[PDB]
Amino acid sequence: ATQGVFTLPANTRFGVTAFANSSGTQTVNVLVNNETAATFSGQSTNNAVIGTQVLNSGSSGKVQVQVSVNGRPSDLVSAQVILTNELNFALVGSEDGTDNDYNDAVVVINWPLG
Amino acid sequence: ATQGVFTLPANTRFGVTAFANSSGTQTVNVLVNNETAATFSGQSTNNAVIGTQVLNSGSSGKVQVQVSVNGRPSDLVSAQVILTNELNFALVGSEDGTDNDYNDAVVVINWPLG
Amino acid sequence: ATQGVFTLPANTRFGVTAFANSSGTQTVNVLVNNETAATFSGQSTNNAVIGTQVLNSGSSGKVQVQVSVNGRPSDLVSAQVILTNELNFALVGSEDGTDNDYNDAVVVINWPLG
Amino acid sequence: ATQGVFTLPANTRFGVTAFANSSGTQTVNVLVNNETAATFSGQSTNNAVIGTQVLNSGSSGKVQVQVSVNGRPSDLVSAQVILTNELNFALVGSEDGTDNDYNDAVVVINWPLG
Ligand SMILES: C[C@@H]1O[C@@H](O)[C@@H](O)[C@H](O)[C@@H]1O
Ligand SMILES: C[C@@H]1O[C@@H](O)[C@@H](O)[C@H](O)[C@@H]1O
Ligand SMILES: C[C@@H]1O[C@@H](O)[C@@H](O)[C@H](O)[C@@H]1O
Ligand SMILES: C[C@@H]1O[C@@H](O)[C@@H](O)[C@H](O)[C@@H]1O
Ligand SMILES: [Ca+2]
Ligand SMILES: [Ca+2]
Ligand SMILES: [Ca+2]
Ligand SMILES: [Ca+2]
Ligand SMILES: [Ca+2]
Ligand SMILES: [Ca+2]
Ligand SMILES: [Ca+2]
Ligand SMILES: [Ca+2]
Repeated sequence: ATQGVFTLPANTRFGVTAFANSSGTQTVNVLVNNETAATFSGQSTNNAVIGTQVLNSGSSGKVQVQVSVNGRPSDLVSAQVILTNELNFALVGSEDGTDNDYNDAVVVINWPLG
Repeated sequence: ATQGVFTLPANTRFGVTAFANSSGTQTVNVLVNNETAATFSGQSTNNAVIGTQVLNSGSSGKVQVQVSVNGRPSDLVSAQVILTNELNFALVGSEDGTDNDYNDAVVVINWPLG
Repeated sequence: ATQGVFTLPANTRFGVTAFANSSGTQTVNVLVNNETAATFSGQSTNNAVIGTQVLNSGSSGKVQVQVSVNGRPSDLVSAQVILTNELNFALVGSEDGTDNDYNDAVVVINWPLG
Repeated sequence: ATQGVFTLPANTRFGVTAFANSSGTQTVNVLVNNETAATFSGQSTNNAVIGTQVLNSGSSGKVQVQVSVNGRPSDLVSAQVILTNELNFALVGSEDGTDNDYNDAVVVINWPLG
């Protein structure tokens, strides 16, 4: 199944934050309406924040997260959760190796803001 | 129901990260086994990452998030989600006012790390 | 925070299914647009299905689950989860007593159908 | 990532319930410790409950959901959610065709019971 793709309400600000947990340098690309809107890159085995940004979901509301390590695409796992019918989280884990911890880059998208 | 309380794996590192979306200054406390282990604070209406920290869940694994604004506890909402039977997120929203957006402080706990 | 209230896409059919795990008879009301659209009742300590139906979210998309036992509303917990950006679950637990298992009536809403 | 595999607490009763939404007859097998413990089959485009049963997670706690149509495995998507640190749902969708509604068989596992 496709992972790392989310439909947000149109024309809405959202937060995106990425964390790293791997020996490999993580590259996280965030695409809005199929065009790169943010790219984060860093290396940590201690959950360091490697980027945070506020983006607009645009007319389509389509947001996609991709993760790679030195050009090799990581396998993704994702879901969306909504609390009290108001607070949205789109969550992504990724695996760059063999241990299947899926934390090598972790990406959290949240909306609405403000 | 009780909200903002999670049973983590014992003795395990976790990340805790807080975001602010309110006119009021947020104060987020993270309790491990009922003692304060981290405190974050800030004021943003654009999802500022007012704190992020790596903590250990301790012998009991009990982790609790509390949020206050203007010296008054915020109402909390929370859930935990597990992806691919391994990757965990404990999610908290909080409301300091009347609009019930529940994003005034948002807290994400993630494990495993490394 | 309010629980058991979900905004579905408008005019979209959904499944609703209730399970019982309690000494007491559970009465589950499912509201669409703030009117009762279905009512299920039964008693089980073995997770019996006490009702299942297809309903339409209608023009507002507003769906609410209420649970009563022994003449009083049960305390509710809920969340929505979306898998592969396609499959939606709105999930409700409820507590009629003191043990806080929150399974006394469990309600699962899923969409889309067909 | 692997989907449809969950680790439950050992020696614990859980509910498993399957719904169908497809022109094809769905076959759902629920494995506990790698042995089939329940099987449901049926065709519906109206979210019929093609089966619901109480199982025991046994010594291993390992529960796997498999979905097929006439022996051809469907593609799975899954996650687990925990409400109020107590109430657990393991969720599975499946896709037997090309439209990616992922509702062709939907399986919900819930615990605790009673
Ligand atoms: C230090 C290790 O680095 C890579 O091998 C990751 O895939 C592992 O999960 C671990 O983080
Ligand atoms: C700017 C406003 O500040 C407080 O009133 C919050 O409770 C509102 O949600 C909004 O963020
Ligand atoms: C058999 C018992 O019945 C009621 O007391 C429920 O609140 C309990 O959770 C348990 O199901
Ligand atoms: C009626 C159709 O039957 C199969 O083609 C399913 O894959 C479709 O999702 C739809 O349910
Ligand atoms: Ca890894
Ligand atoms: Ca890792
Ligand atoms: Ca607010
Ligand atoms: Ca706010
Ligand atoms: Ca109870
Ligand atoms: Ca009960
Ligand atoms: Ca399908
Ligand atoms: Ca279908």
